Amino acid sequence: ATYLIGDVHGCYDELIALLHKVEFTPGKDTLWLTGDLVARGPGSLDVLRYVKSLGDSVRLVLGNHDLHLLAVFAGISRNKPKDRLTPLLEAPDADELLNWLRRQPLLQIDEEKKLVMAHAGITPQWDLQTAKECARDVEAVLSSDSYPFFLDAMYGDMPNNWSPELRGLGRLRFITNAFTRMRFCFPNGQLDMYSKESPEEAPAPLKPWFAIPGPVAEEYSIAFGHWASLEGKGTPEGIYALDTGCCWGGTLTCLRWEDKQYFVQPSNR
Ligand SMILES: [Mn+2]
Ligand SMILES: [Mn+2]
Repeated sequence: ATYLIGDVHGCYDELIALLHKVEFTPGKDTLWLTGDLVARGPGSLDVLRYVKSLGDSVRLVLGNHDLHLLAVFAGISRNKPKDRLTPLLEAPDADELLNWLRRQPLLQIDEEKKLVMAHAGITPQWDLQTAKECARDVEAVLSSDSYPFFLDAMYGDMPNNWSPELRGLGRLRFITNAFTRMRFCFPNGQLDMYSKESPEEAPAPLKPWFAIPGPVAEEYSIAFGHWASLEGKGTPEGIYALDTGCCWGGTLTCLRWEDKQYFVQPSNR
């Protein structure tokens, strides 16, 4: 069976309880995770140890908090106490875990399931070939020996409009924002990097990225996490918003792909 789970945010106990609920069995089953494995919840260290141990039985995409963790580890960014990352950063296997994490994809595609996953979704300005190329480019910088330079370059809110002519720092910044920070778009598809509200609460003319027809969404189902204020609700057919805010006192959500059956684990917080 195929299981897709939204943002874990250090909620190790809830993750394991939910996997036990569905009797997740590596070798029979595959788990997809929307990223943001770490921060806020108490168990980021245990989450990374477990997910790394799954090997080919897990298909991960990196989220914005995973990248922030890498930036803290590399000395690029300051540690925020509320993220509760110190046990992971101080662990004797921190290097092993974080060098594995920075090698993981930004984008997962299964052609037989016609299923795409990224942390924030797929901007309507991208077709599939462009999304693949951009994921490859950023994965290449993250898996290189020079990844601290890219992590430093990644921060920024511009440019917010895709063009194949984009080059350099702006190109990498846009790619990172589209895969890991996107929520709202302007009517022309341009990213808004400020509004984090639910769609009903957003200022006009902002609309969810998935409310603008894009070429990937027309051919593929898209699973994503990230957007907790969406509460996993309000999406069109073929769009699966799996982040139901476990670390916020919400729930951890698991979707089984074969029958589109949902399983939910309440937050312990
Ligand atoms: Mn998140
Ligand atoms: Mn996120």
